[PDB]
Amino acid sequence: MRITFNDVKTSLGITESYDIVNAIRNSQGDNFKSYVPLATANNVAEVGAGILINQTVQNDFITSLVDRIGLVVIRQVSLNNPLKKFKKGQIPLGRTIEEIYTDITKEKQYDAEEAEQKVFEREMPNVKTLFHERNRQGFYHQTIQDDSLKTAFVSWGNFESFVSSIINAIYNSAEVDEYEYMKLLVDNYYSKGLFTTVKIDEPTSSTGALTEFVKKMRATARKLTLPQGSRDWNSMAVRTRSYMEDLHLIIDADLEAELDVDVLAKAFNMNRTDFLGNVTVIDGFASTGLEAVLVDKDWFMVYDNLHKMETVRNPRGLYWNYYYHVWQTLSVSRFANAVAFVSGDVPAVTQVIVSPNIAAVKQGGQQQFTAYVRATNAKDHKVVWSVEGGSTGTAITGDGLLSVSGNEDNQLTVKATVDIGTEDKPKLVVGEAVVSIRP
Amino acid sequence: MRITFNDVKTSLGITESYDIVNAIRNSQGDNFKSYVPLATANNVAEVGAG
Amino acid sequence: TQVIVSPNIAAVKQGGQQQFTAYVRATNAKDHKVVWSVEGGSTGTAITGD
Amino acid sequence: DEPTSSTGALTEFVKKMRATARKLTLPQGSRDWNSMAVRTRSYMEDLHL
Repeated sequence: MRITFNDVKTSLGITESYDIVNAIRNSQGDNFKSYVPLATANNVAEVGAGILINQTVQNDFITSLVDRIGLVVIRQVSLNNPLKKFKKGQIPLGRTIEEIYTDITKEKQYDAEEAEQKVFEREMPNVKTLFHERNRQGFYHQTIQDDSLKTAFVSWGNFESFVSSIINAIYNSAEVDEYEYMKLLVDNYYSKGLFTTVKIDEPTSSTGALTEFVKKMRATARKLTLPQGSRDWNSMAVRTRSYMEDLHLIIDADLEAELDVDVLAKAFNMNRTDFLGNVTVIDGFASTGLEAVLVDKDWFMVYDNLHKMETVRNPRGLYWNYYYHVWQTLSVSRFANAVAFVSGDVPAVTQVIVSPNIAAVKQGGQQQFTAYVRATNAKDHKVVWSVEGGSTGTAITGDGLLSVSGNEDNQLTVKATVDIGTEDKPKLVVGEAVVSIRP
Repeated sequence: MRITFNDVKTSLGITESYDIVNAIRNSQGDNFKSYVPLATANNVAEVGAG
Repeated sequence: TQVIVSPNIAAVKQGGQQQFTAYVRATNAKDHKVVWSVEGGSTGTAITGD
Repeated sequence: DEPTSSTGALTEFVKKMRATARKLTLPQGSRDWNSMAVRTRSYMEDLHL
C-alpha cells in the first residue's frame, strides 16, 4: 500500500498578520530598513517556520537526483503531577468509606424542682456521617506494529528510541489524567456551592488598597485556627478547629507574581506580609471566580484501588497491544475547613445547610431543625420552612419544629428555602432533610 | 425494628451555581477543554462531594 | 491569532472515520465557536459539529 | 477615627495607644483610668491589649 499526498503548500494553516516580504520591499526608512541589505531574505522567510508535510525535491544542479534528509531527532518529554502529595494509601478490599463526626451540645440552666421529675430523661447526641465510593475505572490502550514500523527508519537506535517514546506516552497520559481529575475535584466542589466564598476584590478604603487581598487572606487564615473553633468554614456546619501547619493554599501563578512584585519587593521584613499556609501554585482553575483555595490536609479523600498493565500479541496481524488499568476513588471531606477566594461577583446566598439531615420519628413525635445560611454579604435573610410529606396533620412551625400526625406512613421531606431574587423573578436557595416514620 | 430509606437523591441539599457536567460537555475553547478528554468524569462529578 | 487542527495529516479508508480537535489561540478571555467544513467535493462525506 | 479608614488613622491610633500605655505606668500613679477614681499604678508586663 502507498499513501501519497499532492498539491501541498508550505503555508498550510498559517494566518498572516502582515506580509513581511511586502513590508521589507515597501519600507522607506521604517523599522524594516535593517533587512533591506539582506539578499536571500525571501527564501529564508518562505521556509523559516518549518514544513508540516514534505515532498520530494529534485537536486538543483541535476534534476534527476533527489535531495535526501541528513538528520533525524526524536523529542522526548516526562510529566508528573504536583498534587500527588495529597493522596492517601490503597484500599485492596471493600468499596465504601464511612466518616463520622460528633458535634457539641448546649448548656442547660440549673434547676432542682424541674430536675426532680426528669432524672431519667435522655438527650440525643449530635452526630453526622458521610460515605465515599470508588468512582474511577479506566484504561489506556496502545498498539505497536514493529514490523510495519521498520520501514520508517534507517537506524536501529532511532527505531528503539521511537518505540521507547511510544511506551513512555502511556505513563505521561496517566499522570496528566490524574492531575486533571484532582483539579476537577476542586472545580466540582466550587460548582456545587459547597465552599465558603471570601471576596478579595472589593476594598474597604480608596487609599491605595493594593494589599487588600493579602490582608483578607491573612485574616481568614488566622481566624481559621482560633482555639475555640468555628462552624462558618465547613459545608457540614460543624464547630471544628484547624491548625496552621495543616493548612494548604493553592493559588495561581499570576496571583503569586502580583503579590511578589507588589508587596514583597517593597516591604521591610517581609515576614509580616507573606502568606500563612503551605503555598502550592497551579495554572489557574476552570471556574470564573476562583483565584485561590485554602483547605485542610484532611479535605482530600483520594485513594487508589488498582494499578496494573497487561499485554497481548496478535500473531496474524503481527502486533502488540498494551493495556494499562487504573482504578481509583476520588472524593472530598465536608467536615474539613475549606474557603475559596473570589475576585468577581457572587450571589447573595451560596447554600443553606439543615443541621439534622437524616431523621427518624414516630407517629406522635416531634423533631427540631436548625438552618445555617451562607451569605456572602452582611445582609440577613430569613428562611421559610415547608414539608412535602402529604398527609394531613403533619406540620412544621416557623421556628423549625416538625410535628407528625398519629396516622401517617410515608417518607417526609423537610425544606428550608431563602429568596434572593426580585419580585416576579424569584431565585431560591434550598436546604433539605429526609425523615422516616417508625411504626 | 427496621428503619429504611427509599428513593433518596444523591443531591439532597445541594444547589449548584452552574452544571459542571453540562459545562464540560458543551465546551469549545473554554477552560474545561482539559476536562473534556476525561472518561469517567460524570461519576466523579456525581459522587465527588460525598 | 490562529486555529490549530491537532491531526494535520490523516489517511482513512472509504468507510472509515476520523476525529479532529481544534485549538483556538485567543488573546482575550472571551469564548468563540468553531465551525467545521470539508472541501473534498464528494457527496456522502460529512463532518459533524464535534 | 477608625483603625481601617486609612493608613494615617491607624498610625494615629498606634500613637494614642502608646501614649496611654506609657502614662498608665508612671511611678507616681494616677486616678484617671479606673472606675473608682483611686490613685493606682500599673506595670507594662501586666498590661494586656
